[PDB]
Amino acid sequence: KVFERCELARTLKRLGMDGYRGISLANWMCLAKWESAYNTRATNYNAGDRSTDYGIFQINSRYWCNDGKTPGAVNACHLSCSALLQDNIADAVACAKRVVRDPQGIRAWVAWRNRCQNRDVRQYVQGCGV
Repeated sequence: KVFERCELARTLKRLGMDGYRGISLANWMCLAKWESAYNTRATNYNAGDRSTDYGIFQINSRYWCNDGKTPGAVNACHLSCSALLQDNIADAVACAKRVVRDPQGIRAWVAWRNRCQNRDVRQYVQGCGV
């Protein structure tokens, strides 16, 4: 599923993402936009370390989910990576929450640092009613 902007903003809000661990909804929207263009089916194989990034937040299989094919990987969200490819983003959100509970917080995603950190992200939630 490819979400439309405000649809996703409200979906994330209903799931408890607004201000989760101090992260605003606009920050989450900026992350999803640059990671997958709001596409729950997005996937990216990293030939270098044999890991794969899954879903709307492009969560990596080396540390966060299990796909059974990443060498020496762990599964911190304790989810099959398949759960990160569903149209319903509840599981993906639970995992994204797990990621940010760690030291780096939202900075875990290099994309957020590259295109969301110290940026004006107002536009992501404007007019969405969140």
